[PDB]
Amino acid sequence: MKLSGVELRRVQMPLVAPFRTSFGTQSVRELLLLRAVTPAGEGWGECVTMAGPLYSSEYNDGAEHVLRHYLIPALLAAEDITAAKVTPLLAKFKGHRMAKGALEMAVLDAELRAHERSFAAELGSVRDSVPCGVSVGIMDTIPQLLDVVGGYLDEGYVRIKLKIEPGWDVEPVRAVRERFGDDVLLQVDANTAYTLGDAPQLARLDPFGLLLIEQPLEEEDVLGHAELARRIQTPICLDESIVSARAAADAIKLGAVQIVNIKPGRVGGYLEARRVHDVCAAHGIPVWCGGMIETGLGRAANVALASLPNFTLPGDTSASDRFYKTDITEPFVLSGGHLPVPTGPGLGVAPIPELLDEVTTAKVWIG
Amino acid sequence: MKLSGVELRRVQMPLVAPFRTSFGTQSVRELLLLRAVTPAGEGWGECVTMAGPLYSSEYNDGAEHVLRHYLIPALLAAEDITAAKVTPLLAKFKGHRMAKGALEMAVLDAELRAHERSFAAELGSVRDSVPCGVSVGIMDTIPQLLDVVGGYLDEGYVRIKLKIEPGWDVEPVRAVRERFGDDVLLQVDANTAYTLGDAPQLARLDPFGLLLIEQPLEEEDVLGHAELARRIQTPICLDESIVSARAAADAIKLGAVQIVNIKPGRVGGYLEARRVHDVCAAHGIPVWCGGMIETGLGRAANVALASLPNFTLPGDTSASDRFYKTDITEPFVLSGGHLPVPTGPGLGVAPIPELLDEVTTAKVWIG
Amino acid sequence: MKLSGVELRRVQMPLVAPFRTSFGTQSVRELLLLRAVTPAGEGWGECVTMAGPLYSSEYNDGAEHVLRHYLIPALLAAEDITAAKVTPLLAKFKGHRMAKGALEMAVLDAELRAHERSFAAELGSVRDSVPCGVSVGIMDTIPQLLDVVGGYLDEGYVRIKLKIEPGWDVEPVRAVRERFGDDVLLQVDANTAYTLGDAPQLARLDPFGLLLIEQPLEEEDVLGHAELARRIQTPICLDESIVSARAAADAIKLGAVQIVNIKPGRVGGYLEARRVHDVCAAHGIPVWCGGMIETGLGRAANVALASLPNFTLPGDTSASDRFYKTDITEPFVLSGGHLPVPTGPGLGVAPIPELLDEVTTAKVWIGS
Amino acid sequence: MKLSGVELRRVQMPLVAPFRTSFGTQSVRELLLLRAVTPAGEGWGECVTMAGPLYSSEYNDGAEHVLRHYLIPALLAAEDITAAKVTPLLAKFKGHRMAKGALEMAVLDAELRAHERSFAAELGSVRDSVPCGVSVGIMDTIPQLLDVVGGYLDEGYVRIKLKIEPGWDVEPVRAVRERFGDDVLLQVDANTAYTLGDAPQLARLDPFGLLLIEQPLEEEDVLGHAELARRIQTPICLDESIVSARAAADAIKLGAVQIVNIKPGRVGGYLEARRVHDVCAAHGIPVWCGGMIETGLGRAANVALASLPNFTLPGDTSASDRFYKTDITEPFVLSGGHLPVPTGPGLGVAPIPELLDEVTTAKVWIG
Ligand SMILES: O=C(O)CCC(=O)N[C@@H](C(=O)O)c1ccccc1
Ligand SMILES: O=C(O)CCC(=O)N[C@@H](C(=O)O)c1ccccc1
Ligand SMILES: O=C(O)CCC(=O)N[C@@H](C(=O)O)c1ccccc1
Ligand SMILES: O=C(O)CCC(=O)N[C@@H](C(=O)O)c1ccccc1
Ligand SMILES: O=C(O)CCC(=O)N[C@@H](C(=O)O)c1ccccc1
Ligand SMILES: O=C(O)CCC(=O)N[C@@H](C(=O)O)c1ccccc1
Repeated sequence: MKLSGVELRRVQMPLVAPFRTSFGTQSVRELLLLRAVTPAGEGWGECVTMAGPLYSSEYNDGAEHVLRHYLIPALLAAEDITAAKVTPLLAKFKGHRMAKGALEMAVLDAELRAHERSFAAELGSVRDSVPCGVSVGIMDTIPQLLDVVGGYLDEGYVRIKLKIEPGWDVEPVRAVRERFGDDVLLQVDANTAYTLGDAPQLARLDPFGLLLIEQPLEEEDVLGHAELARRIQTPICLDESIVSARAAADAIKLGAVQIVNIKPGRVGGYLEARRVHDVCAAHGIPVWCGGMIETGLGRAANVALASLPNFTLPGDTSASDRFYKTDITEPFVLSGGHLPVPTGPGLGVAPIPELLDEVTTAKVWIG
Repeated sequence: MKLSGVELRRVQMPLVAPFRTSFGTQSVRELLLLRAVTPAGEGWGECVTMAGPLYSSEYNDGAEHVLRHYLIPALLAAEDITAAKVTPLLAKFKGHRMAKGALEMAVLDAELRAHERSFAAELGSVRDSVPCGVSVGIMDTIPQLLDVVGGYLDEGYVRIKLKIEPGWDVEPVRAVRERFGDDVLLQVDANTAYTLGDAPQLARLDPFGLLLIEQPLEEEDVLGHAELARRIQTPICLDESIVSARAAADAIKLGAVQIVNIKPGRVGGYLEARRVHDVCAAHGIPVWCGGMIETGLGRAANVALASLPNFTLPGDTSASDRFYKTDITEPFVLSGGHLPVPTGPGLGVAPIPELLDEVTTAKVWIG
Repeated sequence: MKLSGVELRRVQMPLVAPFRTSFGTQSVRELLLLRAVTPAGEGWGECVTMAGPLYSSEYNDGAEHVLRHYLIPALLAAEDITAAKVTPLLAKFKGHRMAKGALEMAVLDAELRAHERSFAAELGSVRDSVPCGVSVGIMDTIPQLLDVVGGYLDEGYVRIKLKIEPGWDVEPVRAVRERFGDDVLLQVDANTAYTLGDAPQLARLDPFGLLLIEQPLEEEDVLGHAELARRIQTPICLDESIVSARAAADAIKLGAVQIVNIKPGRVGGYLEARRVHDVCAAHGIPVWCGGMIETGLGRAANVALASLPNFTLPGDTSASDRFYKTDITEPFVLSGGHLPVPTGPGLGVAPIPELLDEVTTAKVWIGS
Repeated sequence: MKLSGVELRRVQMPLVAPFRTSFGTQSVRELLLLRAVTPAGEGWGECVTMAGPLYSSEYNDGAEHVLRHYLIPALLAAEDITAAKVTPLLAKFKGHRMAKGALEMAVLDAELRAHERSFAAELGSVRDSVPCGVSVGIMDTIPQLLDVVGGYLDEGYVRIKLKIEPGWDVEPVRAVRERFGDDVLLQVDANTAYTLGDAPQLARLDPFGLLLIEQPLEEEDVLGHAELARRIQTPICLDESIVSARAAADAIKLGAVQIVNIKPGRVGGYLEARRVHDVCAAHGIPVWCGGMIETGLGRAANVALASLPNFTLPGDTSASDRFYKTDITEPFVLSGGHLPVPTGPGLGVAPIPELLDEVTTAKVWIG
């Protein structure tokens, strides 16, 4: 293809209900969407950054600026463009994985739509639906939590993931296990809230049989997780630390992880995400798909990715309505705790202009 | 996709000159070809087995049999078929990687052709041509060899690989280094010729400065290799032992390999091959594409594969004329020592029937 | 004590000569400076980012935005501020080490001035002057390289570092060793230009007796460096990878590094920089001070830093004029191949108003 | 600054109640104080030695002697003295850390006061008050023990530390736990009283959930600690062994310690103490401030030190009265289980002459 230009768009989508992690509470979702334009057709990409750099150093304004000033321009300069070529084309620019992932996604959507191929096909999907878990936030009360959990449980959600923080760990856990039982698929997510010195507190979770504890320590603390792994029973799962397939291999070699959460944007794109998957598989490390409160746009692509062979645990691929009353694309609906893998070319989804325009705050053309 | 049937051909190409390995001399290459027939169109597969079981336990007739009786039927019995799904579908059958790979290859070719996608595209190529080296055999003499080598050098080949075996090691090497120089990309191939106890002998080449020594010991002797890596200077490269991406991870993790030779059929297909590439890449292990003296069909796929990012060493992607007087597809022509990546859909190449029929020794339709 | 605000200023300074590294060629320096205002007085910080994210993910516009919209506001919202408290106060924001380091730098300078203490004193200096090396970029020709190097050597620089990259490694090294001898302190810097697959080429540098080879591989590839180290004789030195004292400890443990290049901005500030020095020291790992073509402001803080006990190798603390014809503060002049550690309060230096104003491209006041 | 001279003063302070450890019983505290004099003003240093070489090889008379004849003389001989320079200036003298630490302290107090800077600012304090534990000696009776423990807990101490010794370990612990509950922060200290062979005995404490076991083995036995760590669940904490930042690094590397007690004099100074803290922090090793029964002078410096970021466990920084009915400075008074970090320049405290005079035994001036 020849890249004609990219339309960058800001979107704000209110949450159905505040979402609280160890890094804060969220009531609305500010996101960056990209529309790639080829003489041929368009492709959509979604950025996973939030407003401020709270999960990672990347943020909405930042991603926009880099895409705008550096990444888009570099691609426009390239004679012939391929989703695979994006990487090499943007290599001179250090970091900015989410931004890069979003652009590559857009490019890929367009490229595939053109070959009349689905994300699923390109990625190597082996199934037509995927089991979905849900990410439950930090509550104000336990009872509050319990209703919530129970709720999702009825919706048909397959696995329950609890955001934890110091002062919101063992109890909430103890509570769900007690009330909900021992056969619920249960795991926690610290979003880097702890330190090695908190091992004992976390060891206190040993007894509840969680599938895993996600990113207990800071992003950069790989060896620390390996140490931690040696002090707790709960399996370590890394998210933030997994910025690439190499990052994955290193962590695995170091004993710092047993399960990996794959978030495509975090790693710089769905192509790299695929690499992550294969690398983990090759080491006997199960993976699962992480979520960044995406629109049906990222949701679609993620569902496709989650259908890969090593995605052996339910991922954070909930239905549209878990967050949004109204999605910009046709909604994702939970059918028996699963989601259907899209069938059209590219993402298999596209925004409903009407809806999109309704949530668009800014727009800019880059050619 | 829906598999209509497979047609199996036996073909017999007459080698320009006999090619002597650590397992036996070669005058005519007997190959097994596959024509997968679908709704839409067809695809071609190429088996890398040989007449009999000397590089591996797989051979032309066993391959035919397994395919005919186990593999093909399994796919035929499927509803939707994708090259990715091939693996899962055949998983109950233990081993037979070359056979599976060939089958997968035929399917993929047909799938890509249907999406108007090239192999290269699908595989994530980023380069348009690839540097080619040549595999030099066991000579009966020195000058003989020194001549050939010198010969290949002339035509544009960028790297020289030298078949070795007890009694054909250090000397031959000594001679070429001597005669042709030191700034020549040179490396050897023992085809399991040695043993740990042979270490001291293989230590003998330290001096020369070879890019690597390939498969010095048995397929199964990984530890031996790592040990061996310990007792020599020349970087270990594995071929035979690398039967999969997991195999690679393991060998790497054990320090048994520094560079990996990728042979798509040996690992079960281009898809697994791509993963081997990705695995190696995540561990900083350079890869190069291994050759099985194929037609323009395996050659085209190899070339595409060889154009991936981590193929940082020239492959056994020698021109059509290196082995074959008359290929059954447009031939491959060196040019600046490179081979151009095929731009057409699927393999981007197809057999010229007369040519093909001239060589066919048998066929079978399987429906 | 309590932050009054911070002035963000953009500055553009022409290099006396274009500087080329594996990531490109620079003919001008675009910097971000900070003037922090406190009741006790003002302090100056210098950010080490460049125009685009080529050495790292951080860049001028990015740093300015984050400072402006997150970091400054956060310090302004505090009741009390100390350079030390800067880190915890800004910890909720991931990364942006360069930006944070510049901000902590400005606070620390104001703070130190208020106590009439110099950065050197604060950091634990033990020496009054420091041996200086020079960082030489990639040339068009060798002869060209040979001259430049010859000139520096003449100026009295104690060590030569050569920027390298694929296609500009062994030769240039050979050439210089050839021409200037084996007694000269010589080292190279790839700025991540290589990969593990390149070991053999790198192993070719073995014979030159280099002090070290700096950041051959990518920033995130620590294990590869440990592996590389096993493959080559030249000592590995890391720059880009060392983003903190913990990063240094980890690389050290993993045997990925033998010598550490310390860059205050890269690690998030002078305070963290001291910690890295200390951690290295505790592990028997020598350190040296890196440079980012700073104005006299960062140069001064660097000189102070580089006077610390474990900085046992000449650093990238060249005289002002190696890059700038006209520096914005009193210039740093080499004497006997050394630079004197500054003696006044804070940085011990300050910009000359007219000089600064002349290179200033933009300025903004960030107050509550 | 230039050092004019130093006044070395012997002081003896009676304890509110005798203090028994594995190396003995303390009824009266014999200290050494330093009053540094510089052209500008003075600074006070406190040495942690005791009368005899029972905790370490250093003792009051030895300290005074080395200071008089070697240390002080070396500082007087320098033209420019800075706290930082004390080290390099005293480097030729092997050992004598506590004595060097005392001198550094006095110099640093003068130096900081000159700049009107507190020890806390200099050290890098992040907090204004610190949570306090208390060290409880060996009792004759368990009941005597519970009484004492309940008293301290009643005063608001945040943590209980018990001196243990063969014949006084499990029982004492079992009892406090029984009596006071599982929620109390409880740890123990052997002051090197056991041997590797005593492992089964120590393992007997595992059930009790102690925070740590402090210095179970002899000072020089690092490897032994590493081994012991293997046989017991209680986390190992080192005191005696940690004579410096490098020692901490080494011990950490050898797996001999999980938590480090930092004692400024032990390591040769508050400056070195800061380095230890930093080294530990970089390795994820929590630290806490150790106590030596100091006067308000050392108490003051310790409280400032303990307010550093990686002091994430309560230290042996009890209220003045825990030992002394009448301290020589303004007293430290426990508040909400905490002590406030001093705000003045240097120590932020000074001796009350009148008081100081009463407890002074000897005094000399070194000029
Ligand atoms: O289900 C989802 O899409 C969100 C699940 C989730 O926990 N996402 C968290 C995360 O830290 O992983 C998140 C959301 C948005 C932005 C950053 C982080
Ligand atoms: O096919 C080529 O271009 C080179 C041939 C080659 O060296 N491969 C050899 C091998 O043993 O690796 C081979 C050829 C044919 C069959 C088996 C093996
Ligand atoms: O801060 C401002 O008010 C203007 C500067 C600004 O917007 N910086 C932007 C930009 O869009 O130009 C930016 C740069 C880098 C990162 C994020 C945003
Ligand atoms: O400042 C100096 O004296 C030499 C500067 C130097 O070599 N720094 C390079 C580097 O990669 O280390 C640099 C300068 C500016 C910005 C980034 C990097
Ligand atoms: O032993 C004696 O009583 C006479 C010598 C003596 O006091 N030794 C002193 C000293 O003060 O000179 C001393 C030396 C070494 C250690 C402690 C004290
Ligand atoms: O709280 C305090 O100040 C004393 C705590 C303590 O146990 N100190 C002991 C020790 O073994 O650490 C001690 C006191 C005085 C002298 C030596 C050792």
